[PDB]
Amino acid sequence: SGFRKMAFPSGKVEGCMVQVTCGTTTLNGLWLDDVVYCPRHVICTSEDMLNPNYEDLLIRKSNHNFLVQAGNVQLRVIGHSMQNCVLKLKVDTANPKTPKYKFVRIQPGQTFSVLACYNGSPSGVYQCAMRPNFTIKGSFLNGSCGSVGFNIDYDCVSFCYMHHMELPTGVHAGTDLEGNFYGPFVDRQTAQAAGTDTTITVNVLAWLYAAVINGDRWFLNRFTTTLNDFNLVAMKYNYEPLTQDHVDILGPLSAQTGIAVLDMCASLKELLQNGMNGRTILGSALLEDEFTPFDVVRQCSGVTFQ
Amino acid sequence: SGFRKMAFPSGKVEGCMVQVTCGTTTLNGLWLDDVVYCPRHVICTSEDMLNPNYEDLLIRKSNHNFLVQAGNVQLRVIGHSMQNCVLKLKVDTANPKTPKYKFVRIQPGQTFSVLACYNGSPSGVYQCAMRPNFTIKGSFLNGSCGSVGFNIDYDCVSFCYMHHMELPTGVHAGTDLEGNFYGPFVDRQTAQAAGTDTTITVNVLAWLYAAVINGDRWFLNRFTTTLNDFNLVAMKYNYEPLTQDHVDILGPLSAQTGIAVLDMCASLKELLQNGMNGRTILGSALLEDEFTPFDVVRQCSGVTFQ
Ligand SMILES: FC(F)(F)c1cc(-c2ccncc2)[nH]n1
Ligand SMILES: [Cl-]
Ligand code: NA
Ligand code: NA
Repeated sequence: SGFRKMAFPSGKVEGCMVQVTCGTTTLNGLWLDDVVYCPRHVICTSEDMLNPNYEDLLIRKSNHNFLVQAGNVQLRVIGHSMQNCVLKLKVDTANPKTPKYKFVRIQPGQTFSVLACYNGSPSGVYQCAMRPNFTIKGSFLNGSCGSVGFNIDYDCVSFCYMHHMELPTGVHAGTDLEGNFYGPFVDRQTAQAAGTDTTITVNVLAWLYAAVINGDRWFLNRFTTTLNDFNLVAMKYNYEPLTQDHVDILGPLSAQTGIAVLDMCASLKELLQNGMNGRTILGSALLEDEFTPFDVVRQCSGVTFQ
Repeated sequence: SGFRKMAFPSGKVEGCMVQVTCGTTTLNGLWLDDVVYCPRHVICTSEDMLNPNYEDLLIRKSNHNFLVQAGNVQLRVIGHSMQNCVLKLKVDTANPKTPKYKFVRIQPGQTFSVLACYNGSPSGVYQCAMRPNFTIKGSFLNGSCGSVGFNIDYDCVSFCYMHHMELPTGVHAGTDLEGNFYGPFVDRQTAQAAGTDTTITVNVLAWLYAAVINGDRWFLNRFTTTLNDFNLVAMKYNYEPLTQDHVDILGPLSAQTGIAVLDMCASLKELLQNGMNGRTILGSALLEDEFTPFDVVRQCSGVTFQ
């Protein structure tokens, strides 16, 4: 029993973290096969950041301008190029610890583990969701750029996030490993803001199912509803629309717990309209939306990643 | 910015997890140098649950009764001995992945990371705290016994918990790595129940300091309190006593934020009286008690956001 915000074991990714220095700027890089990936803004001075021309800034750099340290061992950079907003540093040795991996771009609502890193050295791991407004509510300090986010699907590490910047509200923005930003953000020191966020409805439902599985049942009721009725309520309370595909995905959990999705939706409707009346669910006084249906199934079944 | 429940990177512990089988029972072992540590109750049978005599059960075992699998590899058991409630299996291979490590017994309120494992293979990582009633609120399924809790200071892993059992309330009990149980529990299936749990006051205070460091001041007030009046109030809310040790411990956070410890105590008293009135603190609608003063300093900036 029990249900905790759980990250993937981070060992396979720790073996890929390196330190990248260019001029006075040090940040983190991801070392896979013979390439080190890091944010292209590593080449900018402070005034460069105000309005960077990245191709122009890069041509002035030689390979020896990029100092890369894997542990206490230096790596020899033998080539460099840009792909969208990530710099690719070709090195002279393949990473002997390279895991089985893919680069994948995730959808808002999906979760991933972040390996927070400083000076190429992993410092912590935590679980995040890509918010509907394409930010993440991370925890990062200066020096954390180039830290990465990932899932493990069977034995393959799926890399989905590289950290680039913090927005004025304290939430965070970055790219996939092909350098495409999540959200309408640019890697430049200019005025940028998180858009208004919404709650991930299918994840809240998944977490209610997790609650029921763990004996927390007070919010269940006799009522059911319809998609169109419930989605009217969701829109009123700034919840994402629930689609038929979400209902299908929650299917397993509906049959296991005996609570149909629209039955559970009636529970969520009543919670949104009346609150919790002093009670908690899985130890929380707010409705939690950073567990996907797959997260709930996996934690409540013990899937492993050796 | 940001503030998240953050675990240590697990890789150094992942490289130590093995599977231990005895009879029909399989669970996890921790492989360090040439010793594998696991719960002694792996040698119990179905009729041994209530009043096992471990000394009598163990004397009947030979080294080849213990099967230890590390990855795809059988390790050879060349010796065994029992220390309190843990079994130490001597094996014919030192673990080449053994980190710098030590064994530390922790006090209630301390936090640590848990690497949940099944069949010797890691499933997930999360953060826990040793409750005042000597249980932990974990996420553990059948087969998770032998999973460990740890901190990582510099590059050194301090092992502080090994999981032995789940109590009827769904919380968890276990030992240090010397096999001594936390709290009054025993590795028997006789009726035992956790004491009434209380809130870790010094940790709530730490987390309020984290909220100020990250720029939130809404809950402060113009008042202060004596230590004794605070404790008289807080105990009525099932909060642990705050000692002068705790006040001393909070000195650094107090100095960083400019809020005297006893002034922060006055804020907490008011929060217990008023609730949050629809507001949140670091994203929670409840007061969080599983961040220590040491945790806050490690995760937060050294510069307060005024
Ligand atoms: F044997 C049972 F009854 F199937 C079983 C035991 C556990 C468990 C849960 C958490 N920690 C340790 C063990 N789950 N289920
Ligand atoms: Cl109805
Ligand atoms: Na219902
Ligand atoms: Na293993």
